[PDB]
Amino acid sequence: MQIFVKTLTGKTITLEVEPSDTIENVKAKIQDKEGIPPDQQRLIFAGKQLEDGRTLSDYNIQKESTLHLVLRLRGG
Repeated sequence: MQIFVKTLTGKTITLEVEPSDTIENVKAKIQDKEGIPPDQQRLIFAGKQLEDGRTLSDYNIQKESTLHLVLRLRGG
């Protein structure tokens, strides 16, 4: 399935994934494309901060969903 990731600079990252992929699978795929390490990524679906070992299915994430990408800071 195709999902859509929106970054703070407004970049649209388009990812083929499958619903049983993890949010750490997501973080690795985006690094492959944009050079961002998973450690600095925080990922938000519908106001909710997403946790790494959980699956896209478990969050109710399916095709054509908008997900949002945040950079974690130094102090936080």
